[PDB]
Amino acid sequence: YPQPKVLTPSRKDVLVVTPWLAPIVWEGTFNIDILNEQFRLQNTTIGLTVFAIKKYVAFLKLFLETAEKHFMVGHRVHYYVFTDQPAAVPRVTLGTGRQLSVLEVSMRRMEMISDFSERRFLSEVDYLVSVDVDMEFRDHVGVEILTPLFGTLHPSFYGSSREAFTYERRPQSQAYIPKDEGDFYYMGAFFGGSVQEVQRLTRACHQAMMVDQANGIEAVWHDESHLNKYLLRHKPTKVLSPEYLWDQQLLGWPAVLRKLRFTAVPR
Amino acid sequence: YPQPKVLTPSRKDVLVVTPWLAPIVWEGTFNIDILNEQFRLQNTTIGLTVFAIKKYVAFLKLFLETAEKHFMVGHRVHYYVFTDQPAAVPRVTLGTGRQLSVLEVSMRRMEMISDFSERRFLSEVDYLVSVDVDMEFRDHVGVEILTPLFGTLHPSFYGSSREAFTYERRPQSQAYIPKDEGDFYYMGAFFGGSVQEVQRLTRACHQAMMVDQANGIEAVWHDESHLNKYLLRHKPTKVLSPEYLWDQQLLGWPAVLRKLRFTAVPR
Ligand SMILES: CCCCCCO[C@@H]1O[C@H](CO)[C@H](O)[C@H](O)[C@H]1O[C@@H]1O[C@@H](C)[C@@H](O)[C@@H](O)[C@@H]1O
Ligand SMILES: CCCCCCO[C@@H]1O[C@H](CO)[C@H](O)[C@H](O)[C@H]1O[C@@H]1O[C@@H](C)[C@@H](O)[C@@H](O)[C@@H]1O
Ligand SMILES: O=c1ccn([C@@H]2O[C@H](COP(=O)(O)OP(=O)(O)O)[C@@H](O)[C@H]2O)c(=O)[nH]1
Ligand SMILES: O=c1ccn([C@@H]2O[C@H](COP(=O)(O)OP(=O)(O)O)[C@@H](O)[C@H]2O)c(=O)[nH]1
Repeated sequence: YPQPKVLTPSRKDVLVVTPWLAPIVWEGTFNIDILNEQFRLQNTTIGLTVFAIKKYVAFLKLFLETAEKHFMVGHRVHYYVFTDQPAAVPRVTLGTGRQLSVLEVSMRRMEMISDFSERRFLSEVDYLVSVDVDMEFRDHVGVEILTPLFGTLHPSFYGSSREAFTYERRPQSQAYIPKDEGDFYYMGAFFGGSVQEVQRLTRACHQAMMVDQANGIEAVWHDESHLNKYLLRHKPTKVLSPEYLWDQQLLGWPAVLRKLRFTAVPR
Repeated sequence: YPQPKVLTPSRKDVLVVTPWLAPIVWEGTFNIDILNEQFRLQNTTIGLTVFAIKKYVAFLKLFLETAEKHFMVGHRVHYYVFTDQPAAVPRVTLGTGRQLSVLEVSMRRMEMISDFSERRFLSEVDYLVSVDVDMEFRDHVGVEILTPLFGTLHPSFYGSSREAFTYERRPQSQAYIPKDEGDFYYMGAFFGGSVQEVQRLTRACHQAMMVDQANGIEAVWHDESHLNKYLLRHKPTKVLSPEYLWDQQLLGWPAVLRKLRFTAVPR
């Protein structure tokens, strides 16, 4: 219960709020005890979707074991594993209040989250988070991320000028973003929000991808390109810092990262 | 459309986000163009309530003329003037999309906002803001403040330690806050939020004041004491800086204030 200090920035090295007043989530900006209590009072349930198709099933065991140690501990969690191999899903032991469902299955993540968010998820979960499976948790990822809509700063681009962002640059594409436009480059590997905002986003990105396909065009970075266009027009109500999406082998451990929470393991 | 810069704090002198990740609103933290568009897309209507009882009617003309120049310009605004003298309300000319209603009338602000927020306001307005009438606008006060629930940092106390906060300290009072507790000292002269959150707050503070009265007790700073207790337990989703509530004669123009927006003129 340290008293917040009005005259001392929570960080002096990084931007902790966007120009539309969305928090940018970094270590030092939040008190987890306050936040945990706010979300427990609502009995919050968090859905986490992950796709593990073909060879990617090999990633699930470490993904699930580390999510058990770091993800939303103390809160209700429902993992949704989309896989082409139901029997290759490992039996990881889960903490109390946590469950896993197997859902048997470029355009494909968006469409499938969109279909299932309109069935099951509504309904089962208050927030939906969508990540890649070839990842491991190494530190706390909790209710600090939760908000109607969020994206995550891509670890390769957070220091970049917008012209260097690998947005879709061809105006023939639904994901087109002009050269003088763009707040941030968001990574496709970590986004989420309330179920409603997630249904809206994945529905938009899936509808935009079909339009692009009917026109014989594929956005340069696929659903990530559409994600960026969607979050340009519908601004996230929190942005995660790259603590939440890192590759240490590629990028090290710079000084602005006080924690590496969710990292790549060596669409 | 300057690109937000990830590696440069929007401010280096002040805290721009609370530990529960609510934005603290200061000049330099927001782009008004982005925000104006977000709220216009929803056709947002802002209610502003002010009490002008007895001698305080003399404050209304400057209050209204300066609100016309600075308050929510470009958005729909409904002023609600609670007064004991209907005919002493000056006929200030209003910009398009803006209207004023006269409502003829310690415990009294909370109860009356609570009654009218449940009738008229619902209904008429998306957000309700409640200020004192002995004030003038001098600079921009816009949709940057709008959020489910906000309070404002009291200009006298934002540099203070919590023990020096003039919270109600007697445990016999509903407004009691213990010595080791407290985030901020909020001023009673500027609070608001969505109509629903305002109905909840004013209903809580009014019910708590009756309880205190039935027990022969009056909180040290009256409804302000209850406001602080309410915002301790139900944390605002934005905090306004003291740009939004200043007294220049008393306190000058310190360096951390880049704008004085809404000020005292020389319950
Ligand atoms: C060693 C290869 C370096 C590639 C770094 C840039 O990351 C890629 O960026 C594009 C958009 O410009 C996509 O976002 C793509 O998925 C990113 O690659 C993945 O992320 C990086 C950080 C690293 O883990 C790569 O091995 C991933 O394939
Ligand atoms: C010259 C008198 C100085 C009083 C400053 C402290 O302000 C008062 O603080 C209490 C709580 O401790 C109440 O919030 C009270 O309404 C405040 O006074 C008003 O605000 C100040 C900034 C100044 O404008 C006073 O003249 C007002 O009466
Ligand atoms: O054959 C595949 C290709 C992709 N994916 C899923 O989609 C993600 C994105 O691709 P990778 O992770 O293939 O991309 P980068 O994240 O671009 O390396 C993977 O993590 C998996 O979750 C999968 O399950 N099987
Ligand atoms: O006789 C009164 C006393 C108070 N008020 C209203 O309640 C506010 C709070 O009191 P003052 O402004 O009297 O207090 P500080 O804000 O404590 O000087 C005033 O601005 C008016 O809006 C009023 O209208 N008539």
